[PDB]
Amino acid sequence: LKKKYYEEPRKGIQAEEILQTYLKSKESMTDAILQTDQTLTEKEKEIEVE
Amino acid sequence: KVQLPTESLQELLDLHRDSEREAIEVFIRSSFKDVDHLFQKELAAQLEKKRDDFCKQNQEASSDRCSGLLQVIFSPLEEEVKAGIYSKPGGYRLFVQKLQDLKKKYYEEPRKGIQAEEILQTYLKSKESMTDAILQTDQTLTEKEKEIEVE
Repeated sequence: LKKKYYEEPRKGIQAEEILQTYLKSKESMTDAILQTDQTLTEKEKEIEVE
Repeated sequence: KVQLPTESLQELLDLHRDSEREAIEVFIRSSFKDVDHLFQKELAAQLEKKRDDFCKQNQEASSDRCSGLLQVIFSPLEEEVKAGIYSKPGGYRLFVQKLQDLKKKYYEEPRKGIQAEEILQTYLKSKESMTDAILQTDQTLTEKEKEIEVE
């Protein structure tokens, strides 16, 4: 989706700054998905070990 | 008389109206034979343009101050999420309680100005995905603990 955003024309001078501000706003969502993945992966590993 | 951000739009408008009236009185005392009131219309247009500038600058100053304040107040909570403090059974409930306590703290802070609610709502909406990720992690861990206890 970042690659798709780069391909779009007529973004103007704030293209990078707005994208970086947006990506930074989604770091918490990324981290929450990571914690959920790790917790589920550990639970699957325990289920397989059991 | 104007110090930004102003708490209400109304206080800023009243200060503008008083200063505008005094400026019109200064003009009336130093003008004569204003054909078609052309100079008076020019003055009114200049005063309207200044009203719009100062209202915009107040919106910006209020937004920036509130955005910085939310970063200060909720920066520990964001770091606590990154460190996985809420990644445990019942951790979502603790995150929601801490989020409510920090909103209460943000409300107590003075000199937020007219964008206080709008900036806070925009910030809270940006953290819904983080809230949901913590909830999914809590549910998954709580189910795993329940299976471990059942086993």
